[PDB]
Amino acid sequence: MKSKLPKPVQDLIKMIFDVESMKKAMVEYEIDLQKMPLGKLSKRQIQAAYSILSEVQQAVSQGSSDSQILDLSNRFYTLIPHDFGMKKPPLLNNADSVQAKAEMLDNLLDIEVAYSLLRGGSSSKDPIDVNYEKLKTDIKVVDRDSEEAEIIRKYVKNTHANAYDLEVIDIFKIEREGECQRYKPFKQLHNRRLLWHGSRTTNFAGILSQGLRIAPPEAPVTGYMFGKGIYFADMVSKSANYCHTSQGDPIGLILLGEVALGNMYELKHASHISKLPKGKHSVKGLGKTTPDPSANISLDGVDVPLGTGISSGVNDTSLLYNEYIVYDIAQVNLKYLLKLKFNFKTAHHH
Ligand SMILES: C[C@@H](NC(=O)CCc1nc(=O)c2ccccc2[nH]1)c1ccc(-n2ccnc2)cc1
Repeated sequence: MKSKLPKPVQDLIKMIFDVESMKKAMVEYEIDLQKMPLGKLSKRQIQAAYSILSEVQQAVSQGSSDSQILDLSNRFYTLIPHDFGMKKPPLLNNADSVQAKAEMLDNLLDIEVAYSLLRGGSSSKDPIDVNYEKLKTDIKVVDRDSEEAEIIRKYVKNTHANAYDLEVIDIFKIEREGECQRYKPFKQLHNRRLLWHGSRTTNFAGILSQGLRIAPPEAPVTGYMFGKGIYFADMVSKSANYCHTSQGDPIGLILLGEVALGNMYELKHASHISKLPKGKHSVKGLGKTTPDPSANISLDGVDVPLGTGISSGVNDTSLLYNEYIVYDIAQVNLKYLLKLKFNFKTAHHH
């Protein structure tokens, strides 16, 4: 039986469950696919590797010796086998190294979730329908001529301004099973905004299945600029840089989420939050650029900051764009999924 899902929904299913994309992501990370094939990735393995990174982070902090640190570095590579060819395995002895390996584990985790989902279960059904249902998400195509489509394109167009233009191909209205009920206690909080979240295409089967998640306790808290939360932006330029597109594959996926921010703890610099101050429900990283606040609109009771980029007054800040971080997964209600085309082209700075 052939699926009766619209072709954009079917094409999305194939895109996010694509096994060759999962293998390609691991090769770019230089993981040894012979010692550690796709099907041997596990949650405990990845958690064990995070803990080693936390131990490395504390070895630098406590002035550990070279032998101490090298043995930890080798434990990581025994757990997650890499193939560096001629090259020596990089030593995990600095905050930069552990931050790169932390980000790789973040992405390897969503690949494990996707591949497990794809191989779990059972026929007579179209496999595209079978795998749609595994996502436990209602996925609808938004009409290109609707007003919500026009607002979403305006949000993309206004908040983008580095060597590429963005083209919205498809807009999906999404509803993760159970997420609305989980979000309800926070629908009452004030300061709810519609924000961007970009990620690699290999993460979206996990994102739809399990929602946006917080890094686990084993992960190094110094791996995350503002601590272990869920990160959003108010400008598509910031989020789109996480889509991991290229000349060979110029199509990415990006989310629009309703985020209940409440009272924002405003920071200009990194802070490894493990608990918010009393009275604060979120963090706002202040950027030098902000969408023009006189152009805000309200789409279904949620503020949508689609103003064109203007300068904020903020000085001595390390961020070009605003960032919003919440530390409770229930503060997020995913609303739209966009398939974006990256049209790469240079243009000099005026
Ligand atoms: C640090 C944080 N990094 C990201 O979420 C990367 C994508 C991203 N997209 C944006 O649009 C964005 C907009 C603005 C700022 C940052 C932004 N980062 C994080 C959160 C959770 C985990 N984690 C690990 C295991 N389980 C969950 C990993 C990383």
